[PDB]
Amino acid sequence: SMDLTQRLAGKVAVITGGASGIGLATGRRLRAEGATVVVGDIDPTTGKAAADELEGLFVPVDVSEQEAVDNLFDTAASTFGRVDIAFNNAGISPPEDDLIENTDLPAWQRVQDINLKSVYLSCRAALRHMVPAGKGSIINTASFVAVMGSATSQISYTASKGGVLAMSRELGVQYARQGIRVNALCPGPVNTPLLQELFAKDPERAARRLVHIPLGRFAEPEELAAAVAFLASDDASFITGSTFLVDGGISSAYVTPL
Amino acid sequence: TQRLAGKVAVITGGASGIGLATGRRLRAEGATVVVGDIDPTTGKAAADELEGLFVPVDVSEQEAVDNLFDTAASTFGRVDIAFNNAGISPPEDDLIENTDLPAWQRVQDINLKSVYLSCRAALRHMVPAGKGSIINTASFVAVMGSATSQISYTASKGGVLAMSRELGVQYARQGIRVNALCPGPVNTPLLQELFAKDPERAARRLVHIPLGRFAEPEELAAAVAFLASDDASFITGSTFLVDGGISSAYVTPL
Amino acid sequence: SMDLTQRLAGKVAVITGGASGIGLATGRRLRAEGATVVVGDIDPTTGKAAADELEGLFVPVDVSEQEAVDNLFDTAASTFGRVDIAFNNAGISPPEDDLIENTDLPAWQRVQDINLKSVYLSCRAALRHMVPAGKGSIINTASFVAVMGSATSQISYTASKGGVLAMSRELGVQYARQGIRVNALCPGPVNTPLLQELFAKDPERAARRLVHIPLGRFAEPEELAAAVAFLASDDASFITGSTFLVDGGISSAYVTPL
Amino acid sequence: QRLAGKVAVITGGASGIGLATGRRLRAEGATVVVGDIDPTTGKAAADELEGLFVPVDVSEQEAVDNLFDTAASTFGRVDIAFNNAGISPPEDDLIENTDLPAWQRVQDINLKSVYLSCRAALRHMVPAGKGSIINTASFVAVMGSATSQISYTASKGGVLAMSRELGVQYARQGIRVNALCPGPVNTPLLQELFAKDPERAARRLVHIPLGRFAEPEELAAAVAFLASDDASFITGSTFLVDGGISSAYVTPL
Ligand SMILES: NC(=O)c1ccc[n+]([C@@H]2O[C@H](COP(=O)([O-])OP(=O)(O)OC[C@H]3O[C@@H](n4cnc5c(N)ncnc54)[C@H](O)[C@@H]3O)[C@@H](O)[C@H]2O)c1
Ligand SMILES: NC(=O)c1ccc[n+]([C@@H]2O[C@H](COP(=O)([O-])OP(=O)(O)OC[C@H]3O[C@@H](n4cnc5c(N)ncnc54)[C@H](O)[C@@H]3O)[C@@H](O)[C@H]2O)c1
Ligand SMILES: NC(=O)c1ccc[n+]([C@@H]2O[C@H](COP(=O)([O-])OP(=O)(O)OC[C@H]3O[C@@H](n4cnc5c(N)ncnc54)[C@H](O)[C@@H]3O)[C@@H](O)[C@H]2O)c1
Ligand SMILES: NC(=O)c1ccc[n+]([C@@H]2O[C@H](COP(=O)([O-])OP(=O)(O)OC[C@H]3O[C@@H](n4cnc5c(N)ncnc54)[C@H](O)[C@@H]3O)[C@@H](O)[C@H]2O)c1
Ligand SMILES: [Mg+2]
Ligand SMILES: [Mg+2]
Ligand SMILES: [Mg+2]
Ligand SMILES: [Mg+2]
Ligand SMILES: [Zn+2]
Ligand SMILES: [Zn+2]
Repeated sequence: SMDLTQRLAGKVAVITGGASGIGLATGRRLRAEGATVVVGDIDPTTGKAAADELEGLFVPVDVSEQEAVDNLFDTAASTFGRVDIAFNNAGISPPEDDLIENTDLPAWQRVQDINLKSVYLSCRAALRHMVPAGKGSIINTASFVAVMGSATSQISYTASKGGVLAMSRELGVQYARQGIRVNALCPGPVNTPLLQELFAKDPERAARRLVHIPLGRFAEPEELAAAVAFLASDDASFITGSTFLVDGGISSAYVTPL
Repeated sequence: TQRLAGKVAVITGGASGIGLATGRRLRAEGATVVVGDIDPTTGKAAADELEGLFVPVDVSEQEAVDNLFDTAASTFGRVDIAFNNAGISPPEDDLIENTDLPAWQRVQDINLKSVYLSCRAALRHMVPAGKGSIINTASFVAVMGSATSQISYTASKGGVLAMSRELGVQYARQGIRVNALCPGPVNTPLLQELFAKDPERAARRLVHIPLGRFAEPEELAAAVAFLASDDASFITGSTFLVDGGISSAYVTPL
Repeated sequence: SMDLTQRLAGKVAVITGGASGIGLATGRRLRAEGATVVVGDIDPTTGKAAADELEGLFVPVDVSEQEAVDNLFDTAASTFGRVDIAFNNAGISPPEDDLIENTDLPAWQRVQDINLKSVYLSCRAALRHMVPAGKGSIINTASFVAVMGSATSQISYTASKGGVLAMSRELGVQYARQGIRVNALCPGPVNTPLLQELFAKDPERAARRLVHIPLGRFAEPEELAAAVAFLASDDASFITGSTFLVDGGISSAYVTPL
Repeated sequence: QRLAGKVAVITGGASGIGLATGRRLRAEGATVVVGDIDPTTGKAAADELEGLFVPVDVSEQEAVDNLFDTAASTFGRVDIAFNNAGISPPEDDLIENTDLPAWQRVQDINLKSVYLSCRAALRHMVPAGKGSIINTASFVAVMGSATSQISYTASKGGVLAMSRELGVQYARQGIRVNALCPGPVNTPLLQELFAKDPERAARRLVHIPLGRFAEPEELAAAVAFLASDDASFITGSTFLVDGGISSAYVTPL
């Protein structure tokens, strides 16, 4: 009776950072549930390729720029008449952003611009279309580091995601009687081919992290995709302002199982 | 369709409210539902509607909880999903000043002991299978306190939350996820009528709910289907709040 | 001009489980700040010894019994005039309560009786005195395990402390306009001479726990005593319903420092 | 005597919570360095506390470094840092009505400032092998509101997350880092305003179990606790002093 293949039928979803990682996994999952996907990404090559795969739309965007972000959402609304879903997901974690002791202001500010400012811009743009429409679901990518701190610190990254979480929560409360939901996706660490190789080459480094993850592994991007589809859908109609942790138990755990 | 195709789900308190709505939703995704309930009349009717199995149970008794899961497993071969959901909120459990020991203990027996029994029995079956999803019904009151207190109820749900979290951590490498469903207040035809005849009482609660309304049982059912499924494969030990923004809000929108 | 040796001058404090551990350390600290301490404990030998050291009063009590708990607080109020502070701290962690697979009902229920029912009884009794007096500060001992789960589980203990936390929070909210504050003390693991010897002999068992504690050690009971003195005092006048974590950073930490 | 001899740097120390905290730390024996943007009120606060005023814009790296370097060269060390400077300007409001200059200004003064202040404080505390840092976040880092100041809220969420991480990171170097999260704080201005507009007051107070805003002295008491050895097993804390706000559904009458 319940077919998930039409859960997002006819819904227009904008995804930033959509050409890779959880952004691309999410694009595939929303498309599989019937959504029309607008891929916004800084890379025109991988961006075009993603949109082609999803039978969707590519708009090039630097999410740290107000004009680019407005253009993304405005192009989406002009093309399809509406924006139903916004997955405000673009973010970076560059090597120059590290321990507070060795992280200088250019690194600090660049990460804020691309990770926190971008979410302010993206929410403002999405709301410009969603509010007069009387409906919408916004998912902002924060992180489990918005709730849990680490000795292996990337200090501007951590602050930016804390900012994303608190802003997401407030927006969710603010717009809760205007037909809109806003939620913060807080992923645990996410697996990549590069990490899989690195962890195999350095078991000590891997174990230093895995000992704090009850499930004993990083997330696959498809697992985050499943959560965004849930939040984007009417299955999450009573969920707004959420600290939506998909972290394999990290935030819940003291001593982990063997 | 068929996110839960072939899966066997045991639901306690499955004959009413969230339990019943969840039964319907899991069935719609392909699950076989075993309805465990103290009420044989509504229990049989729910199982008949879901094309499932009704099994009498008193969730406060070890023999009965063990028989519920044993019967589900012997009948269908396995228990994939346990929604340990049965609970009460009797009027004799109220403000701590007026709440006496019989009421205190009855609520602990039915709401907290029951989840220990149900998880112990579910795990007996799930651990050798190497897979399972357990959803325990706590409450948003495990996270938020209220002046309109039912004190044993609140303590029991805090206990459910903490135990759920720990079981989730403990079994995370044995293929079994454990999560605490924490609903906000749930709507009923009765509450809908009461709130209409008494807008002051309604407002006193609704002013703390951003969405401005109680949940529908179907909305909790949607969350349990998510948690029961592989869509939540990286979610365990969760304080899974489905509360319309209650735990997140200071000043609410008009 | 701030002298803490007078912060609780004349205040009457009832401490359950006052003969040992955190309870005893807290008695010393409250007394050092000028309080009159009523030591409620099941053990008359250590109970009397504590009250003698604290220049206070020992009152025998089984905190799992309504009559005994009512007698403890009624005796404190009759003997010293009032109950200003209640530190509802008595609790047990017996070995028969362990992993859920191996934990039978008598152990389950015994821990619920002594750890959770006891806090209901103790709060109900303290409030009988504090409400008419229009003032009071109640501190209930929960645990960091009310917030964080462990694979090394004592399942009834954990449930009991989750129950204590939620009840404390609700009581704190409920009585916030009646001159009373109620807060949950949530200690991390606390050190003992026994534990220090056990960890020295068994570095493996030790590191399995310490790797999740940013401070790198268990708490000393005096550190919890200092938190209770704060919560009992007017220095915590705007703190009620708190999940008051004194846990060396456990609930906050992913990867810990070396 | 709890803070006898300890040197405490307080940004925003010339008014509000910063000033109340200066008085409390002094009353426990601390030496207070008042870092503030206004020299006249700054010197006034320092003179009262028998401390030292250092002029500083906490959004400037060179000025923040000078603040902590001057504290260390004058009194030998920095034992306590209360990184408390922040603003809540009206230009920062609902997200629909908040432009980029307003957004960025609040991030600069509220969040960047805490990164700069922590970097400088830690640089001094690490050699000493001891120190206690208290960063002022807010209860809005934990609870959202429809009456939104969106950059402020974001900045304070950032302050909380960064405080938590630093507290974890430095926990085995004898340093503690904690986030003070105050509820709404009373002022004479607010007090008169809530009298003239009781409907406005009621809209907020119905979410506060204690039924009032905090007095700055109450926050000062919490900072003194965190600054002291009484909080030696507390680090990385979301230290809520919010009258029960983050804990409450239906509030008492
Ligand atoms: N361990 C993790 O990967 C992890 C964990 C938790 C949260 N997150 C967050 O999830 C989001 C994506 O994670 P991911 O693993 O998929 O990373 P990813 O590198 O695989 O994807 C990031 C995408 O964003 C694009 N992008 C980068 N800068 C951009 C800019 N200015 N404008 C527009 N697009 C830009 C990139 O081209 C890239 O396609 C990030 O916000 C990340 O911080 C990641
Ligand atoms: N506002 C809410 O309804 C709300 C909010 C949060 C959490 N919860 C919790 O959700 C769960 C379900 O709530 P609901 O409103 O749907 O309840 P409900 O009263 O509508 O139906 C629950 C079922 O539990 C059955 N039951 C009662 N005692 C039993 C026992 N000893 N053994 C076996 N079955 C028994 C009842 O016969 C009934 O069919 C409960 O645990 C509740 O505490 C409810
Ligand atoms: N690692 C830890 O020690 C730790 C951590 C977090 C929370 N806690 C909790 O802190 C509280 C105190 O812990 P502790 O380590 O200081 O205990 P303790 O064993 O060192 O002291 C025991 C005291 O409690 C008394 N007691 C036991 N049962 C009693 C009963 N029915 N009635 C009256 N008194 C009774 C004992 O006789 C004694 O007076 C407990 O509730 C504990 O669960 C402990
Ligand atoms: N309701 C509240 O007041 C409340 C609640 C929670 C958190 N907070 C936060 O507590 C902290 C202090 O609050 P307050 O009420 O005492 O504010 P306040 O306005 O009374 O004091 C702020 C001080 O900081 C100074 N200052 C401003 N900008 C500066 C700059 N660039 N560089 C150096 N100094 C500067 C000011 O001169 C002033 O003395 C702030 O961070 C605030 O956001 C306030
Ligand atoms: Mg990176
Ligand atoms: Mg009821
Ligand atoms: Mg023990
Ligand atoms: Mg302002
Ligand atoms: Zn850990
Ligand atoms: Zn509220």
